[PDB]
Amino acid sequence: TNFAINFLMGGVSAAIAKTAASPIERVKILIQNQDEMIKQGTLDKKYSGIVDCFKRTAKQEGLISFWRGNTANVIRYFPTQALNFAFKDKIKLMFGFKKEEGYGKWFAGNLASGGAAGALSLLFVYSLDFARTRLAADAKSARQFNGLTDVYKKTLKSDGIAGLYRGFMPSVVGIVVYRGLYFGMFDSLKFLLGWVVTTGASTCSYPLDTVRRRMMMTSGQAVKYNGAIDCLKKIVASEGVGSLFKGCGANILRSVAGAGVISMYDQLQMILFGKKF
Ligand SMILES: C=C1[C@@H]2CC[C@H]3[C@]4(C)C[C@H](O[C@@H]5O[C@H](CO)[C@@H](OS(=O)(=O)O)[C@H](OS(=O)(=O)O)[C@H]5OC(=O)CC(C)C)CC(C(=O)O)(C(=O)O)[C@H]4CC[C@]3(C2)[C@H]1O
Repeated sequence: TNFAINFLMGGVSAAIAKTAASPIERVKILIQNQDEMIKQGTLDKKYSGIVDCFKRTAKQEGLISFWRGNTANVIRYFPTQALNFAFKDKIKLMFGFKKEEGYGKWFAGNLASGGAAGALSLLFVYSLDFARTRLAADAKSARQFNGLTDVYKKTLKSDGIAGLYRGFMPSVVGIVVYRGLYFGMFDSLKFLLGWVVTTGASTCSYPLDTVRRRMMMTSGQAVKYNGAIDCLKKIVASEGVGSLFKGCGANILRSVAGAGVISMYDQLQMILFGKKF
């Protein structure tokens, strides 16, 4: 019975952790993909910053709208953990070398394991991230999407199954790069430095995330990029390199907020239950 309750309570912890940081997350998504919104006509004028995004979004839509799409983040836990509880340890020993043998082999092992497991999860999961991004992106001025199922329906009707999986490759590569830089920077520096490593890894692997999400944005529209590389080149050529880093600061804010609320809830969990879930 221990596993069922552990699964449910882990679900609760993750749900609260993500829900608490949901507004700044949606702000991140809005600032990141604003140009696509401008092309689609969803947005009127570009966001001046985080504060401006907060003010405009709150004024036009309201307070609860800051949690738009969060349901996907809440549901996403269950299939993710189910696949990880079943395959992650198996995949780790599949590509894994002992750290005592060598570092060049072990590191590659981590890259392969993380990449394969991440891709395997995204094979079932990516739809929810897509729906999350799209639901966070469409803003009332008449909303583009009515809900989650509406996103699924209309995306399938317009683009098919391909539309649900926009930016899969740069997401996998993004996971690999983020992982490698995380473990590299962390092992090079050897509990505050962990947040520094996370911030660095997220910031350095951020352009791939931007490309991914904007590729998600191109879904359903008449015009789309000819791949992740074409997307990257077009973005850099049209808006500049810095445009690849839109929403990165808000992402960091999301990181510190998430850290805060997960710490607090972990303490409450400590008081109530013997151990954290
Ligand atoms: C291109 C990018 C940027 C860089 C890579 C990813 C993540 C950071 C990649 C990150 O990827 C996580 O990286 C962690 C640190 O190595 C790793 O932890 S560890 O194994 O214990 O070491 C997690 O593996 S897991 O098996 O425990 O669960 C892994 O999550 C997944 O593999 C779940 C997949 C469904 C993604 C997950 C995630 C996160 O912010 O945490 C998430 O899905 O929320 C991504 C956000 C989106 C981007 C941002 C993707 O757009």
